[PDB]
Amino acid sequence: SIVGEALEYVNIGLSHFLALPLAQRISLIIIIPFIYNIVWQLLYSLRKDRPPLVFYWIPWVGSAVVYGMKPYEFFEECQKKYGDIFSFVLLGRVMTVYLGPKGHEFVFNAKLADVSAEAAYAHLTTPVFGKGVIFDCPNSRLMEQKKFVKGALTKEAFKSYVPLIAEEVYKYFRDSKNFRLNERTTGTIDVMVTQPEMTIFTASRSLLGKEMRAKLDTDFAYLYSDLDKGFTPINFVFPNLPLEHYRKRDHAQKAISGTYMSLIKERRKNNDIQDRDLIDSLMKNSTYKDGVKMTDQEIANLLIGVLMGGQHTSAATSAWILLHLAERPDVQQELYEEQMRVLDGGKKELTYDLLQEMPLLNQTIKETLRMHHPLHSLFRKVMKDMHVPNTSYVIPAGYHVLVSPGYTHLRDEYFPNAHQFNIHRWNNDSASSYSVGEEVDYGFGAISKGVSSPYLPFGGGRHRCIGEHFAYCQLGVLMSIFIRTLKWHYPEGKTVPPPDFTSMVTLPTGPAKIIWEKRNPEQKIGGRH
Ligand code: HEM
Ligand SMILES: OC(Cn1cncn1)(Cn1cncn1)c1ccc(F)cc1F
Repeated sequence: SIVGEALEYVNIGLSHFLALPLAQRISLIIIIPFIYNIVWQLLYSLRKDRPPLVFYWIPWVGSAVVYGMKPYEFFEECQKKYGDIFSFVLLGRVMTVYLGPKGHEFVFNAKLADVSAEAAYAHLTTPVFGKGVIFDCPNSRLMEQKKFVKGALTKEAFKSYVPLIAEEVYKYFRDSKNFRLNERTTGTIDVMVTQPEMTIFTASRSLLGKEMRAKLDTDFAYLYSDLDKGFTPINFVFPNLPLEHYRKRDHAQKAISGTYMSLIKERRKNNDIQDRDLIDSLMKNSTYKDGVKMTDQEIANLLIGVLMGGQHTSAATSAWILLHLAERPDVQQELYEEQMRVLDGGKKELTYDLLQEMPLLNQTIKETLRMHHPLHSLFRKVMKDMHVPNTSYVIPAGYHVLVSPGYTHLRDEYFPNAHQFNIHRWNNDSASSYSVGEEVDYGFGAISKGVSSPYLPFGGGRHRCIGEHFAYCQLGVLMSIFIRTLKWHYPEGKTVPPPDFTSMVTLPTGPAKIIWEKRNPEQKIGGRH
């Protein structure tokens, strides 16, 4: 009974492996992990304390390509094959998707000890925004940061923001090359050019104030563009690569936060701290409950993240509203009549209160946010093994969970004829959102305890959006003026473009052009320029 010879031949075999030709070795260096990956998956399917895992050929890469380009189609296919809970490999990570309202609850309402947002996002956000805020801090700090920000987002603030936002829109109609309404009565625009510009101008003016708005008229504006490039999904895997893209980003964050700190210190020196904007508010109101004060650097960094986030969600959304209305002159017509009745033929000046009496306008935003959730996927890193209720499934620590309310937004089960733009599905239901029951406070105010609504444009739970009322205010003023001022339509043969899912926000694939026309050719916008 000699197996000793077999053991000798193991060693010999190893020895002959090392002396294979470099061509053969390389081949095996490709072959063996390829093979091994496939046997591992088939073995994984045998487990039943794990959700089904989408099969994939290329190791590490996983389903990144199909998920990257068409996430909702990927989700529908996996849903038919596996049901609502399923996993897939994504550039080194395992993602567990839980679709539908039950998925909303499972992730948005997950215990603080179970999952972590900042563990998923810090590598992306922190380089762009700066240190010490949002995801570069414990959740408890984020909770209070949101409370600080919310303090400049009150109804009284909105009343003062509306005339400011209105001024910026009219100034843009007057002075932008894309319009020049005093010189031209019709023209073609790329909505992906005009809306990011209109969004930053209106949000800067209202949230940051006149000084910071004034800066955007100069070469300074280029830094925001640079900083914008740091906010892409590439940084989700490659956050720091010694290339120019990453230096301009880093330089921008320093440069922009430098500018904000400069204003903060100037105001404090001159005792010029009032109730004008978000800067005044954070200067007066940014002490944590343990007594630690946010630094001027942290305040500036928080300003960047808040403005940047709201920039991309809002610009994408106003772009979609215009693009959907471009093929619906019936809806423009209906929106226009509401403007005439509420504002008395346009003789009343637009106020925040009058905005609230424009349900069809507000429903149009609501419906656009249904068909185009700006964030198609939201992530959490799983910090300890989670048991999926009413299943035998366990999501181990190290996995990521992925929730997608935008997907449910497009399901016929919850929204009949979901792929049809219909603002009237929200008749007598024009609120941006609301809790249909019990509430809870995570540190930034009472919000809905349940997150099982099939409509969740602003998420839910501790990470829930706090910019929703600002977004409706901004989008409301913007669309109210667009409607009263212009009609618009598609170039012949053009229709609503498909989403570009490959960016951080699900903006339309551009260029996406519409043709505008003045409702009143002779109308003039006053002021100097
Ligand atoms: C159409 C407009 C917007 C939509 C649809 C939207 C959507 C969302 C969603 C879904 C989340 C939750 C993310 C998650 O659960 O992982 C969120 C969080 C947040 N958003 Fe918004 N947002 C919008 C505009 C804004 C604006 C205008 C601001 C600021 C002025 C803003 C600031 C924030 C903040 C501070 C959070 C908290 C992030 C966290 O706690 O993890 N958003 N938003
Ligand atoms: O939630 C975001 C970050 N994010 C998550 N997936 C993709 N981007 C986006 N966002 C949501 N509303 C507005 N922006 C965010 C949250 C807070 C924030 F300050 C910035 C920021 F980008």
